[PDB]
Amino acid sequence: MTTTMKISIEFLEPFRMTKWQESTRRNKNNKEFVRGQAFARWHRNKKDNTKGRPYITGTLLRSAVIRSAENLLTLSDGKISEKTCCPGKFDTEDKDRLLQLRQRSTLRWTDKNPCPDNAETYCPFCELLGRSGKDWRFRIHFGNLSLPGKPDFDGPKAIGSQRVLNRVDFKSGKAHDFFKAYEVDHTRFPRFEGEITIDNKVSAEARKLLCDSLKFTDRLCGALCVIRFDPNANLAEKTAEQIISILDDNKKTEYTRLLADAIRSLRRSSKLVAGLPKDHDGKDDHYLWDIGKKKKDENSVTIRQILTTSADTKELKNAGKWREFCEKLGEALYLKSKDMFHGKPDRLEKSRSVSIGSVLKETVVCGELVAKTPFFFGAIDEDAKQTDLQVLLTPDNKYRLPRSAVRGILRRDLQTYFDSPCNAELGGRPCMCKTCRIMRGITVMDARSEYNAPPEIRHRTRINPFTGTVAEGALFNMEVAPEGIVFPFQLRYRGSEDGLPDALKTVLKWWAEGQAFMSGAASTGKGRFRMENAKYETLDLSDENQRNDYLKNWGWRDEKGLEELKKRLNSGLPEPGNYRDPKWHEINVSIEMASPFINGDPIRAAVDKRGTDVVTFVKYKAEGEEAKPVCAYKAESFRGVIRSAVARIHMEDGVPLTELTHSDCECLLCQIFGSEYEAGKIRFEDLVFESDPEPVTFDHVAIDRFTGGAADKKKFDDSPLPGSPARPLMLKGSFWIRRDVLEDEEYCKALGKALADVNNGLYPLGGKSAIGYGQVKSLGIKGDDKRISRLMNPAFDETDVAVPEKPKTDAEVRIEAEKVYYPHYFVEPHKKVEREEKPCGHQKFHEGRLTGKIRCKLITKTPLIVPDTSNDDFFRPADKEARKEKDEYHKSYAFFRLHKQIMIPGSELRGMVSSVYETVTNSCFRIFDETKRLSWRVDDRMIGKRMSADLRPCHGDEKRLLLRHPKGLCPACRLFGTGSYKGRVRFGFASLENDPEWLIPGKNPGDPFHGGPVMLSLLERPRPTWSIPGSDNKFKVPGRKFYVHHHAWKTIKDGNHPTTGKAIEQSPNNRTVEALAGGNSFSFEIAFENLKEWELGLLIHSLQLEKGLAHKLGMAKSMGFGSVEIDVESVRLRKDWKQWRNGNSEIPNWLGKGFAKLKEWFRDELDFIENLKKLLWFPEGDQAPRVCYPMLRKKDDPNGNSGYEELKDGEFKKEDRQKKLTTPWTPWA
RNA sequence: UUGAUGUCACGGAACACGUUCUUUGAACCAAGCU
RNA sequence: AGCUUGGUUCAAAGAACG
Ligand SMILES: [Zn+2]
Ligand SMILES: [Zn+2]
Ligand SMILES: [Zn+2]
Ligand SMILES: [Zn+2]
Repeated sequence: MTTTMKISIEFLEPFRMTKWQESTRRNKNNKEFVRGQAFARWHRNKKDNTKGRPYITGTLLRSAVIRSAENLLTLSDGKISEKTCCPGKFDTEDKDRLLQLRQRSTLRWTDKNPCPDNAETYCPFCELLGRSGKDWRFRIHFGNLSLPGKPDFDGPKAIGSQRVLNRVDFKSGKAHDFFKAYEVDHTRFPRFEGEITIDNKVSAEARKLLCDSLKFTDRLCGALCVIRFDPNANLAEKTAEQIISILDDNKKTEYTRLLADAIRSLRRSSKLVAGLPKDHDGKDDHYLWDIGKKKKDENSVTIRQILTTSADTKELKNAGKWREFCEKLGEALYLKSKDMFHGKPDRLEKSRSVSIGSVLKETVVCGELVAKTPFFFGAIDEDAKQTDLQVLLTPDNKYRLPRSAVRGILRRDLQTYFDSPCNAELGGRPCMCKTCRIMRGITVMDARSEYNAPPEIRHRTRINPFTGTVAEGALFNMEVAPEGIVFPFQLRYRGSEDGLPDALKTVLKWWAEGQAFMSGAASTGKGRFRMENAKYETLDLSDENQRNDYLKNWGWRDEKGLEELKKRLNSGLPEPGNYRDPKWHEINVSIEMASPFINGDPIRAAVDKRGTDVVTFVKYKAEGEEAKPVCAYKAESFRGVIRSAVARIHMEDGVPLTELTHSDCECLLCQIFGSEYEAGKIRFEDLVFESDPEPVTFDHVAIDRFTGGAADKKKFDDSPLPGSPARPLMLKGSFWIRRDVLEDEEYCKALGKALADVNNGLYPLGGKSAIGYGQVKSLGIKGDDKRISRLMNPAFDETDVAVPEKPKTDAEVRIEAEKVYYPHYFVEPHKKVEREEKPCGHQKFHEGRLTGKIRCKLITKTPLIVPDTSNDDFFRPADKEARKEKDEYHKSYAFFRLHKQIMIPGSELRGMVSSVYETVTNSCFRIFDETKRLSWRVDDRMIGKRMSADLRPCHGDEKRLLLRHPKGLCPACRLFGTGSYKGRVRFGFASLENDPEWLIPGKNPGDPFHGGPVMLSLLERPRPTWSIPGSDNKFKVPGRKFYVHHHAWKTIKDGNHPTTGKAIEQSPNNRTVEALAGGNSFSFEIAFENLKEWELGLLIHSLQLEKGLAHKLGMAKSMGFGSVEIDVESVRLRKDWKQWRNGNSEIPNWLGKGFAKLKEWFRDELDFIENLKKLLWFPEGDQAPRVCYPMLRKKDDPNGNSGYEELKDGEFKKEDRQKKLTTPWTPWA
């Protein structure tokens, strides 16, 4: 009597499943339950077992069929086959106890009254509705749909992952609230099966109505569908426990966070395990990758060997399997590192019936959404915790572009067109505003990418404005999808008006011009797509012929029918009636930097082959399916520097300098850059370099103030991008500014003043600007006709005032031609170190302080050695490969050059000037290896205990930055900075003003830009036991080691030893260098800011000395090398953002103010000043003091001078050694 | 695994807000031993 | 008392969210 119809619904996109509900909570008052009534249900065994399987109720399929029937009946005027249909009853007002009621209006196709209840006959629509006049057999019964075969799964997480969906405010730009739903991918569970039992009494017209309605229902359970009718993951955890043991067995545990983040960095990197940084030699002993070897213990295997074995486990050879290994392994190491809203409907009564436009055109726009920038789509996994900001991925690990986001962006874009937001709330009858009306005829197909590589991790920090450094707890990372990912776009509009609505045409035209800001993190230039290859064709559903094959083809919704429909679509997009300009304008930036640049990324260097401590940031492009790296300045960093430039200028208001909470603020910074509640109107993109600049490595060593030698464990390097005045690094990007800001006169001035400051070199880009990195030569914003760019036109009053002459030197040194002087002496510091006064922050430009640039002219007196240690094999007479990997070859070096230009690194000049500044102001030994324990054949006390606590480095022990040392910061820690406080002076690279003059003529006469080698004597580390004669408590640290000036380099140039006079021989322990002669002129520029009157004076007095002194620079200082002179050429002071002025006339006041502080500091107890002056005293006239180190024994010195064995018991015995080493130019004879 | 004369949930952008940055001369002569 | 011979440092201190 009843026939069963086989129906299978297949989902074309991920569908949504409501979560399991208890029968108690399945009531009508459950907001979460009723919200999920349109979603698939999860059948779960009752008590405590989430094991079960999903299903779709037949009631949901029935209601979806009813809607299609109304739409089909409206399109046919109710004339199905040959008989009419009434509008239906839709009342059931007997009790109204039925979840739930129909809020939307019912479509009206006829004015006839509904069929009377209990009538002997019913129209086809009433037969479909199930109206009736165990005998209650359904006229048409819809059975539930289940997975084929009724499988069983562990729980809802086995099939789908819960996702959070938010509602973003239109004006604020930030989300009011959110709701979560299970998303079950259609690629794993595409098809459902069910039954529709039809009684034999059902009319053929009702059967035709049911079949047509089934072929019309295109969306069920939140997805586009077509209804038809007729031991495994344990490897990554065993490796994790092995690593934690190996780290534990070797102490460590501080590298786990770097190892967790670096191993996870190998997620894309099955082939990257083979290429790892390795040690400084080729020995293969890395401080991170070779932790567990422990001097060749059989039970010990290094972390490198652990991963190499994992790289070839016979199952991780697949890319996907390997990727989940690193994620699981990295996420496991991370855990060890740490350890050690549902809108509701309203029960409104009988819904009004509306005779909507029976024309009902159908429009399909097919295209590709192409990522012009990196994008970011939400979706934080509640299990994964090694990343703070994750991206939405499919279970296949493909990048997903949800229709929930695309629906929201179209809704947001439609509102901007109309200039009217939509204030309708969730619940009640549908909103009838222009935006909601267009969005109810819109269908957007959910999309995924063919590209499958893992996301990049970007590390973002919040900088403390006052301290100039990273704030406490401001390090966080995010997953970023690459540029160039193309998503297949499917837009489908259905409405009465022919073609797309007028607003929809413009928003699609906005998107076509690369102005689709689809994803989140838009402030940092993430999520700008362009709709490409758009096509469209309208379908007239009212036409019987066109509507008939529409049902037969299932609307061409499935992948089989799309290409057939795609042939009909014509290329392009309809021209909007009244096109409106998009609300965002693109400003093209062009920055030029005449210095090296580094935008740091520690994790990428932990995995890089070069092994450098710091490397520059690189992003990836989705070049098809394989990603390619590219060096770029981070958009997050560029926004941060530009935001800082604006904020430090402005005092809004009365008179904080834009450093407020911004909780309830109407701030120039808040409403240009955005707040936590007020998403900004400026969108910075990544900045990329014009050419392909290959990174270079620069070695850095922190010298000890006491021993003058390298401080242990503080030898480092980094791989910045090379730049210079010969080859500036042209950085080219964009930022997007909204209409309401670019048309605002004050914002153009606020941005223009800041961009002028950046133009004036006031804001270096990236990190390590203290040593001359990322100095901006210029900055052009040549988009944006006039407006902002008009303020980037500085005027410098170039009144030619000569810089004051250097004062004559008071220092008097008497040198005898028959004595021999020790190569170095110690300037004993004053007992008082002025630790006051809690230095000024970097958050403003304080009144009274001075900011500007000091142009200096350094000149060499003795030959100068500044080596390029990147190539210690420079001077080798061919046969290079013969001693490669020998580990004992003679080391050779060339002078530092950047892009084939002789230069002095700012780090070199910075320490050389810093050392003199520290002694002049009696500051602490900024670098001092305190932990070293002296042995006298052993001390019971540390070396740092010898000196006073005042001389101790200031860093040594939110408010920890200024509370780290109770006493505070010494004068040179204020100026040159600490780890916790950023320095106020930046030392640029010094460039050779003229063609070089070399100490030794070059081997090839053709090239005058290279010099010959000079072989130095052996250079050995300093012995503090000589300075501190014994373990006696009386003996203390003598003071700052300084190397006197002398001409022992003349003996070395001839090849003779400085002391014995015997010719030096090549050995595996002495160096060969290229040294400039005397007379080479270098210009370098010192940028400072917020300098006091005296600090700028002491700096000048430290930079330029008195007439008759000199500086010591480079290596071989004890051999008379690297005597240099600095003359301050010009002082330019930043009066304001637009006007700069000269201080060439104000120089003598700075020197006077500086010395007055010296007199106040020490009250004419300045013996260290004169002692330093004697040490700095260059030998004037014809006098040639003989300076050298004693030999071990007198018999080893052909000149007859005694040796260390004789001196050790002679005049330098035990108690005359401290006094004879702290007195400059005292001879040991 | 749902009831049935009423399901706009394609009715809802995981959105907004953060500079991998701060400091550090590639430098350096007297001990080691029974 | 016995004569002469030897390279060192290769990252560190922080920040891992308000
Ligand atoms: Zn009827
Ligand atoms: Zn609305
Ligand atoms: Zn503000
Ligand atoms: Zn200090």
